[PDB]
Amino acid sequence: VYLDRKLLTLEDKELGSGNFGTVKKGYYQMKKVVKTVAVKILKPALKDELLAEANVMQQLDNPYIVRMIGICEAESWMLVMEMAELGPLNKYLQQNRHVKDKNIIELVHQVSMGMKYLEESNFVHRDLAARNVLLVTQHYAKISDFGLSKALRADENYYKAKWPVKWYAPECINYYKFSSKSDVWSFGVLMWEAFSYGQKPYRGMKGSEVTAMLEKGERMGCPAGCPREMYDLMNLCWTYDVENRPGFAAVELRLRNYYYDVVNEG
Amino acid sequence: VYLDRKLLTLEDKELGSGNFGTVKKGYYQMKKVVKTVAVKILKPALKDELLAEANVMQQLDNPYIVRMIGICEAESWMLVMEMAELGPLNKYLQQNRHVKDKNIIELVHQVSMGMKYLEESNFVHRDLAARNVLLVTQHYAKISDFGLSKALRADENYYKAKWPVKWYAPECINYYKFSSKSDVWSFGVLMWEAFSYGQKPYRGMKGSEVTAMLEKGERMGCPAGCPREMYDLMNLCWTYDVENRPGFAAVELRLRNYYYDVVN
Ligand SMILES: Cc1n[nH]c2cc(Nc3nc(NC4CC4)c4occc4n3)ccc12
Ligand SMILES: Cc1n[nH]c2cc(Nc3nc(NC4CC4)c4occc4n3)ccc12
Repeated sequence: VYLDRKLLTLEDKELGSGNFGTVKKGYYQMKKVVKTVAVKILKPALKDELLAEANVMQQLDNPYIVRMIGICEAESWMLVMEMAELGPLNKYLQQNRHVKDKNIIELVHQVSMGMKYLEESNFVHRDLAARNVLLVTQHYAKISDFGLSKALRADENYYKAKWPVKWYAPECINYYKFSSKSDVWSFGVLMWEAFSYGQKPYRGMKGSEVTAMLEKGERMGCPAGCPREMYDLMNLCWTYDVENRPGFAAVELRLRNYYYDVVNEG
Repeated sequence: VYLDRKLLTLEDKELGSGNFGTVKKGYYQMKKVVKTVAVKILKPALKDELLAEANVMQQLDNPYIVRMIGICEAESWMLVMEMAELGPLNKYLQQNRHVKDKNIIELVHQVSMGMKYLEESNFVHRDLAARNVLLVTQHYAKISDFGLSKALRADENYYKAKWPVKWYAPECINYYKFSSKSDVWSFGVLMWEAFSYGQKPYRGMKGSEVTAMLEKGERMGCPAGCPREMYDLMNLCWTYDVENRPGFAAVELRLRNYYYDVVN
């Protein structure tokens, strides 16, 4: 997967930014056509981190997960990925509030599908948020940003450790253990964010304030006009006890079963 | 607006046809000379359908837009326009592969100027394609077939709905929202055809196949010998998100500057 710089064509304008560098829009002269590509460009460990993300990606093959097109060594380092034409879900739901509840369920259910694959493949996302969910169409979501993501060992159930504490489960805070159940906590916080329309979780609260709230059995409320059955599920995602918290299999099922009704019985 | 049939002389051979009727070539006793005219002749609602086309035309005065001379209520209804001596760009370019890159740029830049006028006047062409661009000279093009064109209200940015999918933008296919931004998508499809020398876009594919190809982030490739910068510009037109897509002012500004350099 070492792409040819002659085929790649960049848009001299960014759609991303970060410690890594800039993410510019591009066009890659594919098999017979031209595929629009998102391209992470390195401005060290930044090259090891980008080779990590490139490895976590090359393995994962799922519709609801950003597919990678390949690496491209040229004037700089290029991580070539399948472009999500509409952008990050938090910034998209802020701008478009006419996005009906049904459209929102369909999108979070697509995240629960991609996450269920990540679970089955033995991968921890570790940064699963509204920001890191990008849109192909208004009705097609892909899970992005695999920089904190970790491939698990065959005999291992969890990983043991920058600090997205608002998306983090209590065992990540307290004991640094991350598993697919910790991503189920993040998914809860992500599900909240969408129904809120990109409103930031635990608005104004500091990291320890969030930790203290969750230890008191306190949770974020039901965003305005969110279907009760979705808030029901958020709190289920938000179970303090890791052993009793559902897996993505059971979460995606609850989203699938709800959606199946919603479209037909509504 | 109401032409004397005493001044209108019609030929036998047609320049086109449709459900509307025939497009006979004609001559019109004008000022002190004779103007060559293209005449749309009805074969019901089609009358108020062709009156809609005559109305869009009456309002538009720009060199790169097929001027209307007037109407004629004689044998059958006649819509009298200014003759495009060489005809449709696709057929012209299919039948002329000697036409150089500098020549095609100049013609698509001319389409882009007439389109910048139309955008500024708050009209949506809705049928922009190589076939609806007619050549007056191998160096003077005109936007025609204002059949699908609509005139937006002073407060609306778009229009909400024959259906040339292969030219339509995704927001049109999905939600039926035509605007000058949707005409930029079609403009990009026009720009492709012209460098393809009249080759039909997305050959063999059905409407849904095209739609699926677009959502997959795939676009038509670079036609053979097409200046890279003109291919870079098609992809700009071919922006999925309408908000991030260039307008006609932005499209003309890129063609004007390229051509400014290319000729000089
Ligand atoms: C309006 C707007 N802002 N940003 C955008 C980013 C995109 N598309 C996109 N962006 C990536 N990286 C960027 C940091 C997000 C991607 O990475 C993998 C796929 C992918 N697709 C589209 C629109 C916007
Ligand atoms: C060789 C050849 N074939 N067709 C031609 C059409 C023209 N000129 C023309 N044609 C119109 N309508 C035609 C259906 C396209 C026009 O409508 C308004 C103006 C106008 N000027 C010239 C040559 C040819």
